[PDB]
Amino acid sequence: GHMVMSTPALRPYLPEDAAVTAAIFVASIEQLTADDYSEEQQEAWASAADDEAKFAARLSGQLTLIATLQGVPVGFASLKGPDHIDMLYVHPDYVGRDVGTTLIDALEKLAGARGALILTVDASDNAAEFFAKRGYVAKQRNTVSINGEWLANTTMTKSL
Ligand SMILES: CC(=O)SCCNC(=O)CCNC(=O)[C@H](O)C(C)(C)COP(=O)(O)OP(=O)(O)OC[C@H]1O[C@@H](n2cnc3c(N)ncnc32)[C@H](O)[C@@H]1OP(=O)(O)O
Repeated sequence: GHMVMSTPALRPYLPEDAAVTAAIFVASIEQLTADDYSEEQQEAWASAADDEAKFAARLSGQLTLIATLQGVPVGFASLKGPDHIDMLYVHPDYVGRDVGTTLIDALEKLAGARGALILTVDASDNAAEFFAKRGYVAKQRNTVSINGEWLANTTMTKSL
């Protein structure tokens, strides 16, 4: 037997959500990535929320959904263009609750409804297994340069 999770509510990202989104993003990175990323890597990755206008522009100019529980934002994800999973960040206090899964299902429905046949994500090493269990297949190991740091990830694709 297994526990049955509730599905969180999802709503589009609003300009007023700028700060809570940046807060979920940095807390998710700090607290959930230690086994695959060193102190300095995590700091460069998180530092993206530093440029507030540009962090908010990336969100507002993409298809960005916010997961809520009791109306409190606990996670968000972002589709870029037709077929890129650009962002997936669940607050560290709310992981293991099918928030990530709910968010990603919404992005795949949204992307299918836009023509896309092959969804793609550059998955962080800690989220690699998560994506693989949902039919994403590792295609290419990469390094990304972020704020003067190098961080590994893997391009993984899913047929819709
Ligand atoms: C492009 C990008 O943005 S990639 C970068 C991705 N982001 C990050 O790495 C930031 C740090 N990480 C995170 O924020 C999160 O760990 C995420 C986003 C990867 C996933 O968020 P979560 O809400 O924990 O995902 P969710 O709960 O749907 O599933 C995670 C696991 O918990 C499990 N789970 C869910 N509910 C339960 C439960 N009641 N009992 C046991 N296990 C459970 C799922 O089976 C799943 O297993 P898997 O890892 O084998 O797939």
